[PDB]
Amino acid sequence: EPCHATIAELQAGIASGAYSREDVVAAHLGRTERINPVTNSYCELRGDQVLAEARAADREYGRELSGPLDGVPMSIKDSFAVRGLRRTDGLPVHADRVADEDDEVVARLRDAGGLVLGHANVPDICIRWNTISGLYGIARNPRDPSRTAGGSSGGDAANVAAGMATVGMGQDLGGSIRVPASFCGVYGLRPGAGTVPNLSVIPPFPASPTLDAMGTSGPFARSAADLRTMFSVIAGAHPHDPVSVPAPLAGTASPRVAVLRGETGAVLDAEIEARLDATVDALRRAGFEVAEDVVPDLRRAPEVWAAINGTELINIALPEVGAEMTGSGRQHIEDMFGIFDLGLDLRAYHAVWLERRALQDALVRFLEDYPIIVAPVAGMPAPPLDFDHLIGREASARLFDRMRCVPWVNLFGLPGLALPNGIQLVTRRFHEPDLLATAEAIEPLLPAVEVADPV
Amino acid sequence: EPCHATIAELQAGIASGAYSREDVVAAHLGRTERINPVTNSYCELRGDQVLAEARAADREYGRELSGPLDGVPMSIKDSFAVRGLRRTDGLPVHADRVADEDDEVVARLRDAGGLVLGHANVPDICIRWNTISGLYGIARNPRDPSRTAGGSSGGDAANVAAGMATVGMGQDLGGSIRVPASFCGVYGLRPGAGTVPNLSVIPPFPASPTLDAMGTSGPFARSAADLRTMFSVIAGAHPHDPVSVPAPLAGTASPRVAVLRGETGAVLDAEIEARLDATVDALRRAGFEVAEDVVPDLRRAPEVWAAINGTELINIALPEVGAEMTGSGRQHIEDMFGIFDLGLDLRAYHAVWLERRALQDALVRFLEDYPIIVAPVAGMPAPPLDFDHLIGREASARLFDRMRCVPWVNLFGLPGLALPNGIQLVTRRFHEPDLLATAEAIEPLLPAVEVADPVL
Amino acid sequence: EPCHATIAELQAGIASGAYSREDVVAAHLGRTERINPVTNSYCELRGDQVLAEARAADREYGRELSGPLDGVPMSIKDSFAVRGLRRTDGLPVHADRVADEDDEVVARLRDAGGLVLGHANVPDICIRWNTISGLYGIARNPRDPSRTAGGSSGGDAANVAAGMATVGMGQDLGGSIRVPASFCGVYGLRPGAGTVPNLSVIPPFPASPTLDAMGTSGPFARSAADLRTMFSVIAGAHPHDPVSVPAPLAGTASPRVAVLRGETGAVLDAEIEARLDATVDALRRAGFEVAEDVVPDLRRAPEVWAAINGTELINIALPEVGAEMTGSGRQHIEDMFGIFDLGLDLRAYHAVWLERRALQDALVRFLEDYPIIVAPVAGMPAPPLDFDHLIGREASARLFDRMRCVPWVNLFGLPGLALPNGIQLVTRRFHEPDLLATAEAIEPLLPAVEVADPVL
Amino acid sequence: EPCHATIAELQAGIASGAYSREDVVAAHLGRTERINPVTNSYCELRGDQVLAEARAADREYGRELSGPLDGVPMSIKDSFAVRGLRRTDGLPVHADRVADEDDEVVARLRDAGGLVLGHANVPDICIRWNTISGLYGIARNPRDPSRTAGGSSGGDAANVAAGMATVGMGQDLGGSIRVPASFCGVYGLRPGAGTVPNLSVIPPFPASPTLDAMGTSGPFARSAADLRTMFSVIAGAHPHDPVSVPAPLAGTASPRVAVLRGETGAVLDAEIEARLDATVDALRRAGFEVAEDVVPDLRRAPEVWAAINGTELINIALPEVGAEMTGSGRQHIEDMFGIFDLGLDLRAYHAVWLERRALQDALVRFLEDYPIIVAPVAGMPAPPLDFDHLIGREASARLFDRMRCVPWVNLFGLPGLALPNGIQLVTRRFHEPDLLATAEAIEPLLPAVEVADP
Repeated sequence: EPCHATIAELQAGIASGAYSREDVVAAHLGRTERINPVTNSYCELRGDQVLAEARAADREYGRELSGPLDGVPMSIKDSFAVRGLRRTDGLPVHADRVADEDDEVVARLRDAGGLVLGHANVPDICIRWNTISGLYGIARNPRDPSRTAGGSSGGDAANVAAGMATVGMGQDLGGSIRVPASFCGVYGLRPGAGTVPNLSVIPPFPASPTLDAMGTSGPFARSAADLRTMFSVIAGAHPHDPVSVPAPLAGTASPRVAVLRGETGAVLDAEIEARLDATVDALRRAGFEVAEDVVPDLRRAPEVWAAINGTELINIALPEVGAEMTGSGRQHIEDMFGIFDLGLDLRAYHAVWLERRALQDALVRFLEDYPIIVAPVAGMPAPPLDFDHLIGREASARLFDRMRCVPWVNLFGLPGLALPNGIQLVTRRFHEPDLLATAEAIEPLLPAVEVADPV
Repeated sequence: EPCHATIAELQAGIASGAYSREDVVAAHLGRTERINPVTNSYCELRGDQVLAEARAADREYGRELSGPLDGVPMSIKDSFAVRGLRRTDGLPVHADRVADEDDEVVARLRDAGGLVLGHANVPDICIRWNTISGLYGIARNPRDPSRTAGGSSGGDAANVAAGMATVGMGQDLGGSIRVPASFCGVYGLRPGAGTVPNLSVIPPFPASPTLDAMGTSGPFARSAADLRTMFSVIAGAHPHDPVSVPAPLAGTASPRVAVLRGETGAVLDAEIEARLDATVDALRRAGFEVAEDVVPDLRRAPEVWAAINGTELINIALPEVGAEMTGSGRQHIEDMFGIFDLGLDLRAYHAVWLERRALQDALVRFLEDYPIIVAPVAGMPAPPLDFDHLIGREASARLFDRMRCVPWVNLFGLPGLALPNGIQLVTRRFHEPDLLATAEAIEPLLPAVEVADPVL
Repeated sequence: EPCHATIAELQAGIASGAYSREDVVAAHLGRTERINPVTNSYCELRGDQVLAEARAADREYGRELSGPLDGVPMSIKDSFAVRGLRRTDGLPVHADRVADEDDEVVARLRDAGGLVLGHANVPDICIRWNTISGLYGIARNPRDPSRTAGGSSGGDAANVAAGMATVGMGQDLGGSIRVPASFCGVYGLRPGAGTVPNLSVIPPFPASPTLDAMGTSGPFARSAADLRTMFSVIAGAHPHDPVSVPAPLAGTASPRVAVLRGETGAVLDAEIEARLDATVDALRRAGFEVAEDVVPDLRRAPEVWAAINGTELINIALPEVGAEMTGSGRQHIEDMFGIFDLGLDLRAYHAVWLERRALQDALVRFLEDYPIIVAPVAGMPAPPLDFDHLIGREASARLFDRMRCVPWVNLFGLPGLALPNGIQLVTRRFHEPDLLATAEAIEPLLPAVEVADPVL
Repeated sequence: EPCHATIAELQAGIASGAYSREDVVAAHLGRTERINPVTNSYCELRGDQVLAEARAADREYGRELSGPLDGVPMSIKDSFAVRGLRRTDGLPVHADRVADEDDEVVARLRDAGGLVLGHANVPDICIRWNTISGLYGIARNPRDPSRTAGGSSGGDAANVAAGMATVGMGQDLGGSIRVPASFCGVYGLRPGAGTVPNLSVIPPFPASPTLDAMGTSGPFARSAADLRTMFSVIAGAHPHDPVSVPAPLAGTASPRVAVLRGETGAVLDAEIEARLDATVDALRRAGFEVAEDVVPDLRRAPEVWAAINGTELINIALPEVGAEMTGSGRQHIEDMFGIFDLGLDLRAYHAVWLERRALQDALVRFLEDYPIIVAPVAGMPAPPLDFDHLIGREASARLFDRMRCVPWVNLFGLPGLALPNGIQLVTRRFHEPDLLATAEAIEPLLPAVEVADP
């Protein structure tokens, strides 16, 4: 069916009169009546409204294809404002926070053919690795509903995984896109800093300089060419976003490759060690000069990130948001990031911030000779829903130890492409195409993605 | 005469055979010997070295030109590592700290035929608007040695203004290129963020997010054309500079201009206001749309720049190298930046950065309608030498208010081109070109730039 | 030379037999001949007559001097009736309006031996800070004819500064003595209310209750003693002036000085503030106690003055004399005073007068603590001749802000002595003697007054 | 008999052991108990407080005299502030407005040994020629209580006339101390502009320029001698009053006198004109050059005064305090001052102010040739209490014209000494000593002042 079809695929059907947009959405909406009570991936769905857009587009254009995403149903995170939906951020206090405007990224997609089905579920403050929300509920991995969907953007990945949407939209401050990706088996792109505009009406978090360097907005999809498509739509610099850069995207024709096992001090299972090792061969098969043992030690990088973020979460964020937050996540943050809390003294914040530049200054010189880095995302296969429910410290720390390959990409404002095998690809800033290109080469060689069935 | 000549006039006569690179280098080294006793603008001079470089390159390329800056003597701030020149930072402790390698920028310039005449004087921590070092002393204005040369890059500007260098190189965290240039009556360009890379062998400052966001390296010149030649060379991106962005330099067709006066809360001298009016008129005659009373309220902007930088300086930097710096310099920082000092509580430092973004958002939106802002730099002619000497907090606030059109360009990582009249054109990032274009267009209509000899 | 001499030196010369009174007059008229073509500071000259008068005196009194002001050539503002000289008010309409009788102040000065060289150029309604008349044209600063001579009494100031008169006489409703003196680099004393009588035969004003409060007549000079001598003659009360009070003049012992900077909202240039700092330091050296950050908040006082004067100019005066005044002058009033125009509703105007008494009752209380206020007159050195030429409302507002230290002295009926540096001393009513003494003390320690020749 | 005693008489008795300050105060206080129900002159009293003060002085100095006002009971108008005594202004709204401080005048008086017996009733904004307040009600003449004790400072006149106070203080914007004085048959001095400071803790009227120009504070007494004593204490400049001028008070050797009958356009009864004539003859008997038909035409003067004051009252004042005022007094102002109201055009208000200067310039010149002016105050003996009660415009115009002799003195900021006869002596500013001296010379010749007992 369409729900299991690529963007171009479902587009060709519309073209050939096979299926109308009205069909494509409605089919998706019906599947969502069936599957979503299980996954809990969508929180607010605009079925009546979206169907109107399906009809009208079907009317005016018909077999005509409007934009690259004409007739493409999409899953939009709660964090990206959509008109007629709510920027709840998972909090009961913000239930009637109706959105009057669409963030530029959203507007960008709808301009190319939106068919935005509904708002995907997120954690309480979008700062968790499990999509557990006080308001909506708990996202359940369609693969194994006992397991976790993902961190922040998990709802989106659930909607893409469970065929309830062709593509989805997420953000990656702290692996908040690449992690949920690996867990749902979907494709996930965190764009680099400067490629995608972030212009939020009602915004999650403030516009700290940390999310300006470490946080980005990215797509979810079940094909590499789906990903490339959604990227090309949202990509582009906007004057109103100062973090947006008027810089052309780039690509190296001869990308030498490198693998990062333990340079971030992570504790990875032989499951994902094998998946990584698998991905490596595919590359060299596709004429990629992959190398090992050549990556400089970035053991501190996750920690630097942990400290910067953690410090602000505890000292600045929580003393307001802890009131309406889930005590699950409150205690998660306290337990997880409480170690690296640099305290209220700024001399320490400055200190850790300067080490970042130390590491980074090194990383950028490396990527000149090793532009692409294959590496483990989760370091853990999809954990249970209870993985972080009121777990103790040491326990909280041990998780961080495993998920230690996720954050370094955020810290250094690097583009991180998550393959469905739960391995990622990371490159130089503005070289985001290089990842999409190389991920098109491993798409054939590696296992193909299939829609999930909570049947 | 070489010392009074543009980069073009030099390259012409080198090719015509009427002068040589050696003759140029020697002419300058002569004048340096006369004027530099007064100005104290040059701290270290690699005479013999550069002289032989000209004879070498005189021999190799002869009447042909190596590239853009062939036969162009240059003044380079002490903050830029040049091979064999000390990186003093103004401090006597670093008097025998020599630089093994050229800085990226220095290489680029030298590669284009640039002959480094010598190092230029700087303030003690490169954090002052008056170039007074405990190692090399005070640098004086060639135009009036009674007045200040400016800070921090006040040596280079004085050098350029006094025909001791055709061009110069500086940095601009505060008004650290534009102010000296304005005071010394020369051109100066603060690039925006990303356009010019900083790869320092021995760093002037920590790679703070402050420096990343608010600090750039730029040229000094006597001609708008010579500015661009220098911006041309130094511009470009290096992968090893993370801040350096690989974006094409941009230009706008018939850009609108917005006159800014008090929208930052600045106290302007009538003269500097008169020059603003004169520049607005020349723009209008040069066929620009210039509007007044359009700029939003950016009065917190200079303030937020003072809080970020002031908190850091007082609490972080000064406790470190505070004992090795001039007492005048230490007190300045304490006097001026004391009121803005947010304290050690991180929660307040975070807040002001958030206020930056509120302001930045506003301005970036406005700059789409009015892409270029014409603004005063210092709002006062070069003050006397004692202008920042143990003045006290109250007086320090008053000076701050006079310099409130300088800090906002840095806070929003924007390019600023300082005309020799002390008037600045400011535009959006990566649009550095259309400041060079506007400054060239207005150049014939505004007063001319001439070299100054204090001794004669 | 007589033209550079003080009263004492002139009088001494006359007594010693070094020179005659006719010698002194003739010299001045000689200089006038050369310089007045440039300055345009004397509108009508009584040269033949004055020489007869000085000849006569030489006959009667010879080497014996029978006046404090005997042998002293004097410039007089057109606003003051001199017999046989026209009371034009700068207007062409009143060009043939001749005076039968001398005003009280004129008579007093003449009876003290003073010799009137001639009348001095004035603005059109005597209501401008630039001396531009439709009848007589513009008066230019002798020190730089590219610059304005000053407001209302710019002629008199210009004459005294160029040695075309030893002494001059003017009036001050705005800054109309102090502004000219500061601009022209001479001494000027605005007497407080009641000390000097106003008996005008052909009045330039209508004896508004405002002129009664805020307008006084006073001397120009090149020395503090010369200011003293002049004040001594004109001072004293007349029955026929109701605003005149029969009160003794007074002088406190070891008076205290408070420094006024931005307490009125003035936008001060860096040189004026520097000069302020100089006058403070001179005072402190001469044993005066000077305090800073002590003056109450008088920011509304300039604006209350503007409202009262502006409401009346625009709604009462300008309608009667609108077509006869220059357009430049008319538009200056409309542009600047248009902001503070309260319209014709009496209820508004009444209130603004009550706001005065509120501010006044604070100042009078503070003056008991700190009797003398040192403050800038104008925030700027003499502006260009075009400073008020059709500048528009926005620029006129900016200018008003620069001159916010001049109008408050008038609003409160207070004496103000303008030093040649453009720094003023202000005191309590009837304490003019304290100003004269304080000025004399700092006179040696501040730059000296010299006469000026634009021609040579 | 202290209640009928001059400052010097009771200064003798204290110092003779004849009485004590306490006796005098208690005496005055006692008499007050009886007479005050008739007069309704005193609104607030401070008997415990003042007696305490008298005792203290008795114990301190005893037969020694502290100051020129030691042992003198005094009535202070509500407009002036006494500590603890309330500043009602006749308005009930301010019935619980208590003063933490005394006004400088009161301070000076008290510091001279004076004993403030209490505050005196006043009209609703001190802007009426009959002393009727919303709080304390109507005030009645001690001589004939069918007739008013007019003016703003009507109580203080009553109190001094009635024996309930040796001395009193009032304020004169219109004839507001001279009129009472004349109606209640006692001396009343209106100082000229600059002589006596007006420093008010809670102000009666705005600090308007018109108050500065035409408003002064002055004493009531039954002796020309006690007037001088008073004025000598309250007189003198204060830095905190910008209107007070540090000018020495002046006197003339031989002053010429000019009689002002109808030059202000006044309508004068035969009684008042004969008193003028009597005063004129007394002056001549005292050796004064007195001249007639000399005074210039000051018929616009009373008119200009009403224009300025009136235009303000209606447009500025009344709208502010309208509802809290007695509808009698509200209407009085509208009735009388309505004709003179120039409206809200400043150009008109500006015009009459210029006119004042012209007139003023003329009078100041005249006052050189003829320093003193002898004139009527009211030109009507003490009217019935109903004179200003809803009488309407046309009738109010008639009243105005009778009093046309009183307001001009204020317009030109001139001193006016009202003799007990209802005749006044006006002179130049700062020449208040000349008035006091002429008064003292005429006192023997003209009729004597006796204390009234309703």
